[PDB]
Amino acid sequence: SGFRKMAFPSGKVEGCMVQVTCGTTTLNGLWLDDVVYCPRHVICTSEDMLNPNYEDLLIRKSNHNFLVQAGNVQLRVIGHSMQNCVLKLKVDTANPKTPKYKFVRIQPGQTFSVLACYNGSPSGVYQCAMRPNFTIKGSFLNGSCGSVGFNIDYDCVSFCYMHHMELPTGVHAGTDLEGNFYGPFVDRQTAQAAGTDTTITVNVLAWLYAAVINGDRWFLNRFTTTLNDFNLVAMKYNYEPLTQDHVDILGPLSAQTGIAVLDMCASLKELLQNGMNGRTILGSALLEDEFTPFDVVRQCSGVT
Amino acid sequence: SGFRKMAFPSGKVEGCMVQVTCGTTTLNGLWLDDVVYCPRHVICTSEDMLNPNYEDLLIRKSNHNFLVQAGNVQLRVIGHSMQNCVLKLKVDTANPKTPKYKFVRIQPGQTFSVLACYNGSPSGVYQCAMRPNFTIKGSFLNGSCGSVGFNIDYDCVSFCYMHHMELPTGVHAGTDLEGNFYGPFVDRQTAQAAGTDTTITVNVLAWLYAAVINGDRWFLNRFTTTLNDFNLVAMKYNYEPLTQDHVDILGPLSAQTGIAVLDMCASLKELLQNGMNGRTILGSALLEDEFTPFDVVRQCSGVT
Ligand SMILES: *C(=O)c1cccc2[nH]ccc12
Ligand SMILES: *C(=O)c1cccc2[nH]ccc12
Repeated sequence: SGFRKMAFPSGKVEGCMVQVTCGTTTLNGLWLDDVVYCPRHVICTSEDMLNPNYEDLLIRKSNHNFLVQAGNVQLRVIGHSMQNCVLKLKVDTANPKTPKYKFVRIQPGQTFSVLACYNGSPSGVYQCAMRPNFTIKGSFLNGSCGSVGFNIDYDCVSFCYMHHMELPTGVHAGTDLEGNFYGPFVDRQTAQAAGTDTTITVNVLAWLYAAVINGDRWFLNRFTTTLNDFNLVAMKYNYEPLTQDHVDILGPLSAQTGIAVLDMCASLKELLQNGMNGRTILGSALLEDEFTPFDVVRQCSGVT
Repeated sequence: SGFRKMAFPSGKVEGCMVQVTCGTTTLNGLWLDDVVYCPRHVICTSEDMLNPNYEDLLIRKSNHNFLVQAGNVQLRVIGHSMQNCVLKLKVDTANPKTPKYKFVRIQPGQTFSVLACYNGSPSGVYQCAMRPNFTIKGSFLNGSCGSVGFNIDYDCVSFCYMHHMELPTGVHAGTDLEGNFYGPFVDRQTAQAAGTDTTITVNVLAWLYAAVINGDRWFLNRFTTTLNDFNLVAMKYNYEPLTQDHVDILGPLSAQTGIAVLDMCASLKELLQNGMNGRTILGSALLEDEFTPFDVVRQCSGVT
């Protein structure tokens, strides 16, 4: 028993991290097969970031200008191209540590692990969720750009995120591995305000199921609700509307605990309306929303 | 910016995990050089755990009874010995993935990462603290025994914990890598109640400094306090007494923020006395105590 904000083992990703330098800018790159993926803003100076013309800036760069280092060994760059907001640096050597991998574009509410890196070296790993406003609440300092988000299914690493920037509000924006930003964000230093950060209702419910499975049951009540009634309360508290798809996804957790999804929604409704009254759930004093129903099943069953 | 409960990159430890089976019991082992370390309760049946005589149970076991598997390859056991509550299985092959390592016995209040494993396979990584009552609040299911806790300093892995058991209260107990339990716990299925789980005051203060560094400042007040006055409040709230050693350890954080340690203690005192009033600090609605002052500096500076 016990329930923790758990990240995937980072080893498969650690073997892919490299350092990319272009001019005076150093960030991280992801080396998979004979391609190194990195944010295209590696070609910018802090001054260029105000209004950069990436195509024009890239014309002044040749293969020899991208310095790619894996550990202490230099990789030879034999090609470069820009795909959306990422650069693809073709190198002459396939990464021998390349795991089985996929590039996936995740939906808001889905979780992933981040391997924070600096100078191609890993500093730490933590679990994130893509927020409904397409930002992530990470831990990234200057030099962390190019650090990636991923999920692991047995031996396959699904890369879903690459770090690009911090908004003036302290939240983070990045792209999928095709270089398309999540949300409306652009790789420019301009007024980019994030929209409403709503709570991921289905994840909160999944975490309430995890609480019951791990012994915390004080919040269970004698009530039930309907999807429409619950959603009226969810609207009031800036929670995402719960759908029948969400109810269906919570089916296995409902089956394991014997608590019907709508009964758990009524517990959640009372928790939103009355608060925790100084109590905690799974060591938290707020309703946690960065565990998907898949994460709860995975952690509660011990999938490796 | 941004502050997360971050674990160390787990790759160096992933390469050390193996599966150990003895009879019908399968748990994890740690393969370092030509020795595999695992909990001695691998030789027990669930029935033996009530009152096990480990020396007598071990007499009935030979080298060929300990099945050690690294991935899908079988390791040959050429010796076995019991050191305290761990078994040391000498194998004929040195682990080629052995990192630079140390075995350290940590003090209560210190943090470490845990690589949860099942059948020698990693499932996830999370950050823990050794509680003042010598338990850890982990996420461990049956089969996770032998999963280890560690810290990393550049290329050296300092192993500090090996998982052995869950107390009837849902908290976890384990040993250092010499097989000595943290706290008064024994590898027996008996009434083992944990003592008072006090809050790690110096860690809470370090996390308050992290909050100020990352933009959350609402809790800063116009007050100061003394070590003795603060400790009277800390006693009342089951917080560990703050010492001058703790103040000294917070020196670099005090210097970086310009907030004197005792002024931060006065903010903490007001937070204990008045609560959060429905507000949050670094996305938490309670005072976080599983970040040491070293963790805060490390994460805020980006050490790899
Ligand atoms: C990313 O790593 C990044 C973003 C902004 C500024 C900066 N300087 C160096 C690297 C960066
Ligand atoms: C540890 O992994 C462990 C503890 C208690 C019970 C159990 N059965 C198999 C393995 C275990």
